[PDB]
Amino acid sequence: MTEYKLVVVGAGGVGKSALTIQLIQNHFVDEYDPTIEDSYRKQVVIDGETCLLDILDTAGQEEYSAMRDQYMRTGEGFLCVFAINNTKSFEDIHHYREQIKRVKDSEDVPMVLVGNKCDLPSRTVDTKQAQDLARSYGIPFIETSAKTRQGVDDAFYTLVREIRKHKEK
Ligand SMILES: Nc1nc2c(ncn2[C@@H]2O[C@H](COP(=O)(O)OP(=O)(O)O)[C@@H](O)[C@H]2O)c(=O)[nH]1
Ligand SMILES: CN(C)CCCN1c2ccccc2Sc2ccccc21
Repeated sequence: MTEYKLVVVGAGGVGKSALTIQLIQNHFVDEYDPTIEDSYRKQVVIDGETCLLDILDTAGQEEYSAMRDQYMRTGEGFLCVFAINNTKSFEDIHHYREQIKRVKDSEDVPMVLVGNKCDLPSRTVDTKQAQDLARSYGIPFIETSAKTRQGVDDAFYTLVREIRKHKEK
């Protein structure tokens, strides 16, 4: 069994802690503290390969920038989640990609763009806008919802393959 370290990044409220729990507990949580950081391990067999997923739900700001950059260097796959009804989070995805790339000092980093809250209206971020950004980074983009669980599993599954491609490259 191969172990995969994945970190979900985004703004406070995009639903990172919801997506992570949806894969672990298999149930949506309407109320959960965003500041509480917790990493979960899940044994899944994708593509015939049994892999243990180590997903960490970060809060945002760390006490020490040292450990902050550290948790960004140990991660092999990073899930970029934003809210389609919150352009503020989508625009922050720009600095998120930039930062992590500088932390690991690389050009090619296994990442996936995820647009959560697709079930909710007031869609400020259009699909094309996100796809355009993803296209620039050279990574896949998937619209999801932690409520109805649409594309949530697929997003994680895709990230795993993204990591693999970088490993066999
Ligand atoms: N309606 C809706 N709310 C969501 C969704 N995902 C997360 N939320 C809500 O976003 C708020 C914060 O969730 P939280 O677990 O803190 O996620 P995070 O802090 O963004 O990582 C809570 O009200 C969650 O129920 C979603 O997909 N749909
Ligand atoms: C403590 N270990 C059993 C889990 C560590 C998980 N971890 C994390 C997970 C995936 C990529 C990077 C990181 S760095 C980090 C930071 C805080 C807590 C746990 C971790």
